[PDB]
Amino acid sequence: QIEIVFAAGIALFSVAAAYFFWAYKKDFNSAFLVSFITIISYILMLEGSLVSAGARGGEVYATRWLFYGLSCSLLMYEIARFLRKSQSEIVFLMFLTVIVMGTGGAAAYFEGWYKIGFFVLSSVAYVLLVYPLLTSVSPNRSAVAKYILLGWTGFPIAFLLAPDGFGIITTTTAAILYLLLDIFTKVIFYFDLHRKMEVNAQKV
Amino acid sequence: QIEIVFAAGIALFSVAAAYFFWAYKKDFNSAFLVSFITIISYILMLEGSLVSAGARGGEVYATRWLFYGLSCSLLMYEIARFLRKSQSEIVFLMFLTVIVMGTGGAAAYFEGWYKIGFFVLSSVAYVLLVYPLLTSVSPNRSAVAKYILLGWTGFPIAFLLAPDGFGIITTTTAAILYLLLDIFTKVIFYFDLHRKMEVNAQKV
Amino acid sequence: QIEIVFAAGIALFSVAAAYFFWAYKKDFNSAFLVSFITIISYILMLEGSLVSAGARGGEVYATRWLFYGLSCSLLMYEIARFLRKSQSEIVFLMFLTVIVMGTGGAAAYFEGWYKIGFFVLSSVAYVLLVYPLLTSVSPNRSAVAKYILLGWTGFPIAFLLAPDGFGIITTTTAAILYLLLDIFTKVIFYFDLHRKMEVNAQKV
Ligand SMILES: *C\C=C(C)/C=C/C=C(C)/C=C/C1=C(C)CCCC1(C)C
Ligand SMILES: *C\C=C(C)/C=C/C=C(C)/C=C/C1=C(C)CCCC1(C)C
Ligand SMILES: *C\C=C(C)/C=C/C=C(C)/C=C/C1=C(C)CCCC1(C)C
Ligand SMILES: CCCCCCCC/C=C\CCCCCCCC(=O)O
Ligand SMILES: CCCCCCCC/C=C\CCCCCCCC(=O)O
Ligand SMILES: CCCCCCCC/C=C\CCCCCCCC(=O)O
Ligand SMILES: CCCCCCCC/C=C\CCCCCCCC(=O)O
Ligand SMILES: CCCCCCCC/C=C\CCCCCCCC(=O)O
Ligand SMILES: CCCCCCCC/C=C\CCCCCCCC(=O)O
Ligand SMILES: CCCCCCCC/C=C\CCCCCCCC(=O)O
Ligand SMILES: CCCCCCCC/C=C\CCCCCCCC(=O)O
Ligand SMILES: CCCCCCCC/C=C\CCCCCCCC(=O)O
Repeated sequence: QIEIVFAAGIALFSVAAAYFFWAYKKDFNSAFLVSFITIISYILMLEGSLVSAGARGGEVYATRWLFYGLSCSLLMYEIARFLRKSQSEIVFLMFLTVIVMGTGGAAAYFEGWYKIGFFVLSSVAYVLLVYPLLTSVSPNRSAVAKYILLGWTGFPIAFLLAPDGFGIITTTTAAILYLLLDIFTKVIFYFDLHRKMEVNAQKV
Repeated sequence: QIEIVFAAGIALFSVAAAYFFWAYKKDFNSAFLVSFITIISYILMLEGSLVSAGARGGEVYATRWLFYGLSCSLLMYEIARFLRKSQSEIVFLMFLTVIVMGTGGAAAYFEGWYKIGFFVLSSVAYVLLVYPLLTSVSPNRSAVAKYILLGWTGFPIAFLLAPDGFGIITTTTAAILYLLLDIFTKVIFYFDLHRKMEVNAQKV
Repeated sequence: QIEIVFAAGIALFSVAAAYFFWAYKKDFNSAFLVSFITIISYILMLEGSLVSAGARGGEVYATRWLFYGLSCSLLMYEIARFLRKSQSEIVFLMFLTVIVMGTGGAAAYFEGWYKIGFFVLSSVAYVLLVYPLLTSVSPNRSAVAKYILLGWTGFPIAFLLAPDGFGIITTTTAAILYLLLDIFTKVIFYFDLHRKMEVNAQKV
């Protein structure tokens, strides 16, 4: 069952990486790297060796969150640059991004008060991560808010519902939802904003 | 017993991270990041899944040294910048710092000639790490020597005594000593030097 | 048997790191770092805890490929700078380098269609990695082609033959071949090019 979801993820991001490589300039291509890393992550989840038991008889694939530490750092780089954050602020927000994903994987893997403790830690770093973005004085703020509020913030809600958290929804339901969020935050994100982000980076 | 030490560490660095975030400029805040990472590390040590047997019936929490690879890289960044090292020298010293901590975790985890071999490797990198700092022509050298000599260099001595090394002192004694060294090198360090380091970074 | 090969590797790169540290400028010394990391990697392979079964009754030491993610990123930095790639292109190629090694370790460790899938992924990233180098308009291109074609590209061929891939050659034969390739790409590389690369970096 869930194998079909993972294979869908492998196929979609293989096509996405191929399109992003050929369609964009042969230089630093973050859209290609984000998609290529996501393929690696979906193959490892499909292989099935790093599953763990989750809430209410579900399963957890905690390497998903560890891989987001890399792929979402690339996305935060693009987002913060698009909002013309300073260099030292871009670095800071990339660090918070790694911290959010790393503690989130820990929250998914561990149990009891440790799940709760890690989830809280991750949530604090996350609030500190998105406050400077959502209150940015950049005119690009609105174009960026929709991915932060709908996509990025969709993940902790999904997590709480999934076997990663309380286990209200099944492992396959969570995985489909994670894949939709992945497509929105990693593929649509670039279809939508690639042109504006590219023009912006050339002016700074 | 040792749970009380780890919980003390979680509480102290939670308070420290909160103070450093609010008291300092809302930009790249290394003092906040160093403390936040240390919380993560103490929670993982408290959870207890990554303990291993150490010398003389003691225990080893080798993930402490792996986490120092990240948090101490941030500290070395501040220290080398404070001494006005060049950019390429700052990078070099951050690499040596990761190497020291990474091989140190290996030394703590493994046994026999491998403990000795990794300890030596870590000690060589460490000598190369601190020689340019202790012989710096910067007038900030003295302000920096005390953390290097008393705090940073306290760790390999503690390690040799602890179950990580020969096991002369118990796991709880080592942990208390590691926590004191942590407080000195990560919290007092900033109480002491934050102002001078901040003024210095604004001039370069 | 294979212990002798690993100990040869530890000894050679210990001597190489010592020569590179003393002979070159006391600044960012990538030749020293590459060799020092390779020592760490050979000691871990000698210790023997992270072996896995490979093809035709052979063994796989997959941490070799994970460590190349770090040491080869340093080499790609030098190579791309020597070819006067832009900064954003240098970063891109270092990312591809980590991806090649990381998926390569996965390919070595896993089995069946997962070995094949990861090997292909690694091979695609690798083609994208070396195409901008082999078609560079730099006059340094030829001096660089020989390490890419003979050394870097030697590894996937060796991998396919080794127990990492089809298991046509024994684990000890593969290890000797990996060590020769290591010496060529990490030690001869600098004996050959250190002067030209150093003079080049001073002009950019
Ligand atoms: C795949 C792409 C993205 C942008 C994924 C982003 C994921 C998050 C923002 C997840 C955040 C979490 C929080 C805030 C707290 C619990 C654990 C999570 C990792 C799900
Ligand atoms: C938590 C903050 C700091 C600054 C910790 C620093 C740790 C060291 C300098 C440890 C060094 C080691 C050496 C030199 C050799 C044996 C293994 C150790 C990691 C303890
Ligand atoms: C130790 C130094 C170097 C430069 C090692 C380089 C290794 C490679 C270029 C290996 C590439 C691989 C490919 C392309 C595909 C299968 C897995 C490998 C990692 C062997
Ligand atoms: C050509 C431009 C770059 C294209 C981007 C990446 C393209 C993806 C290529 C190959 C993907 C291999 C997929 C692995 C299949 C795994 C199946 C399995 O393990 O069961
Ligand atoms: C615990 C989580 C594990 C994953 C680790 C991820 C760490 C990688 C972090 C950041 C990668 C650096 C991205 C730099 C983009 C710069 C682009 C440019 O300069 O053009
Ligand atoms: C920057 C701070 C990074 C913090 C990293 C936190 C480490 C994450 C903790 C646990 C995730 C490991 C996933 C386990 C894989 C499944 C294992 C199994 O098969 O039982
Ligand atoms: C508000 C500014 C930022 C504050 C810095 C971080 C504050 C720490 C917040 C929550 C810490 C959660 C502690 C986890 C408890 C673990 C207990 C257990 O696992 O038994
Ligand atoms: C094996 C050890 C595992 C831990 C890995 C740690 C690697 C992280 C290293 C360095 C982080 C980069 C810090 C950059 C600070 C720059 C600050 C600024 O530019 O304002
Ligand atoms: C930059 C070079 C970095 C080198 C990294 C060296 C790897 C460190 C080796 C071992 C540390 C792993 C800690 C083991 C956790 C406990 C496992 C257990 O529960 O038995
Ligand atoms: C002095 C300049 C720097 C020199 C570079 C590094 C020199 C290497 C030094 C010590 C290497 C220790 C080798 C470890 C032996 C392992 C043997 C074993 O584990 O069986
Ligand atoms: C999965 C593979 C694990 C290994 C991770 C390796 C990641 C490290 C990557 C790059 C290190 C950065 C090198 C920077 C060199 C800059 C030199 C300079 O500025 O003078
Ligand atoms: C940048 C993308 C990086 C991707 C990282 C891929 C993770 C590599 C996967 C597996 C390698 C782990 C090696 C296992 C050690 C031997 C374990 C054993 O003793 O059974």
